[PDB]
Amino acid sequence: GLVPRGSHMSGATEACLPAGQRKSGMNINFYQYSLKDSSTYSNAAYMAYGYASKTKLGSVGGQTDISIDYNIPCVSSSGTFPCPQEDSYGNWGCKGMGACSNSQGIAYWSTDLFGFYTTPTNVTLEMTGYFLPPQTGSYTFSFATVDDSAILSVGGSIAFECCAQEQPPITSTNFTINGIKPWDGSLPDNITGTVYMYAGYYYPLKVVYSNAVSWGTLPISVELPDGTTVSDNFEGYVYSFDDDLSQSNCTIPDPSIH
Ligand SMILES: [Cl-]
Ligand SMILES: [Cl-]
Ligand SMILES: [Gd]
Ligand SMILES: [Gd]
Ligand SMILES: [Gd]
Ligand SMILES: [Gd]
Ligand SMILES: [Gd]
Ligand SMILES: [Gd]
Ligand SMILES: [Gd]
Ligand SMILES: [Gd]
Ligand SMILES: [Gd]
Ligand SMILES: [Gd]
Ligand SMILES: [Gd]
Repeated sequence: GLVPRGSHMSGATEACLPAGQRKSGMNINFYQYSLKDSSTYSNAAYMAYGYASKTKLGSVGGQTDISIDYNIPCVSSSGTFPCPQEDSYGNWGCKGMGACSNSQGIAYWSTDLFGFYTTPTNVTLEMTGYFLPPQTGSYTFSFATVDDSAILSVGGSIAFECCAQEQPPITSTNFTINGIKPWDGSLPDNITGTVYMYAGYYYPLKVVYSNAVSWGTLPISVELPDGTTVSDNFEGYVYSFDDDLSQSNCTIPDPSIH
């Protein structure tokens, strides 16, 4: 065969070749989410697009460092310091700080999430951008843990539409990683999803993340085809492009034959 046959029954993930000015990093949009609401974020429709029906709080662009690790304050005898969740104890104190005088169950304001001043105790955020694979092959994305609820989607018409990064969210619930908080209360660590990607094509990437109370955590990694792992800092891998809905050739439905 002069040419490759193509992935079977058009199984290839859709990718993009945006012709505009590339910008390092992902865009982060922040949306309202109610303190102690442990039900809203348990719905697939909400995590895919419904989040954007709530008040938009703000945004920051150009973010390459994308893992979430938010610790609430312990108001202690020696001042106010963030408590690592594993160091919290009793009712309650923080190891090396003694007893904390403040409630675990109120809203707290902080710039910890990408420098945006908001309430990381209770918020939903949407990260959008394009993932640029340097190598052709299988990529395994993972969340080490999820506190409270999250999804990761990769691909044109799954994350968002090519050359349309800034548009309202699409409705696809075909998540690459489903880390939605179960109604039943369950859910395990190191949750994963794999995508076969072709080098030099730009793959739409969406992460939606929500927290209702206190600590928030979402450590994001990808394992490359060469078996190495990139964690937290995706510099060199993730990019944004301004919308160009007029770029006719932007969508590549099958990179395996393009
Ligand atoms: Cl603090
Ligand atoms: Cl202590
Ligand atoms: Gd980080
Ligand atoms: Gd950092
Ligand atoms: Gd942090
Ligand atoms: Gd931070
Ligand atoms: Gd920090
Ligand atoms: Gd940080
Ligand atoms: Gd589409
Ligand atoms: Gd939480
Ligand atoms: Gd491996
Ligand atoms: Gd860090
Ligand atoms: Gd724009």
